[PDB]
Amino acid sequence: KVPPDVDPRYQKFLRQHVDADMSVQKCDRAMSIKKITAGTGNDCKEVNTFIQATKDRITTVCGDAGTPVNNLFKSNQPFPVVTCKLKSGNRRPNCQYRGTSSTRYIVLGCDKGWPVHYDEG
Repeated sequence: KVPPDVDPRYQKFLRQHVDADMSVQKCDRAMSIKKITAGTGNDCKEVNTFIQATKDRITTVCGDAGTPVNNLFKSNQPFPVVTCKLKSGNRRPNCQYRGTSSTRYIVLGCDKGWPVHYDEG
């Protein structure tokens, strides 16, 4: 069970940042179907990364496999990611993205062992 004061944030993190089958060509449809906007309302979110891994493995960053960095937690090894960056458009549905796949040490906000935030950098 995820605690209830953590569950809303954790579910939003999964939706916005966890997708093992993501790819660079899917940025537009992923941002659209997961309804990822700039906080409340309909502006096009500028940057959003999808970590290409399972939720359980990513959650280990908040557990045994992560290290503290400031108030967040950094993976002990690179993770595969696809970053979607807004190329044009101001509000849904006109958002257009360019995707880049890369590998990097990911930094997460964690709460009671669950991931609740992704640090884009």
